[PDB]
Amino acid sequence: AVNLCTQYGWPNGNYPDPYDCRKYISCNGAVATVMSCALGTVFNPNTRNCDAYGNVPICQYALPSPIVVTNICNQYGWGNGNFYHPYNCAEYIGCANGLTTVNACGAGQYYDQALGRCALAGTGYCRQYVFTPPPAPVVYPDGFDTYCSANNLATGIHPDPYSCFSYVECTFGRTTHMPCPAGLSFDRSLLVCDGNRYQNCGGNVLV
Repeated sequence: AVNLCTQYGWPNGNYPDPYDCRKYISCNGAVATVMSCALGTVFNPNTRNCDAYGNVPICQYALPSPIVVTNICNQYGWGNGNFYHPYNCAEYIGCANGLTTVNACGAGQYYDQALGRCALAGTGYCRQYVFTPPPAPVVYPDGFDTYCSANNLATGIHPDPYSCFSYVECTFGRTTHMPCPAGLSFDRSLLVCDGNRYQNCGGNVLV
């Protein structure tokens, strides 16, 4: 347990505990220590920190097995496809028109979110937990409503330069912005919310 940080080739920081979402793995000095969130809070996979219960509905903290992602596709509105499991590198999630399937990789395999499939241990893996969260809350400057017009942006979808969890929409010069579904982040190349926080939120820089 104490060696998970180096096992996966992880930077120091906070990572999910796959058994108890009231706890988390603190990688500090390349050593893993399981830590407890203060009562009233649970580990938010998207902030990499403890957070109020209501911000993490997939953590049913009073339950035996408090991690409950078996309705996550409906809970957060995830589109069709495969996604990382927010608490467990060795599992993944399939969404089919709102229906969730919780899947497991084969023995000794780990889910690779970039490839969308499982593989045996490598040298630097479980990368889907390696990312820089945006601020919470994301503070927008007064006047951000000018963004589309000031940048002469075409009608449609654009990155949100304040948060990798969000995107901008431009409509006849009018600006709106919208967070991706919780756990998803904005792919600036394909202009869609997806499961690749590592690629969209600076994890490649951290490693």
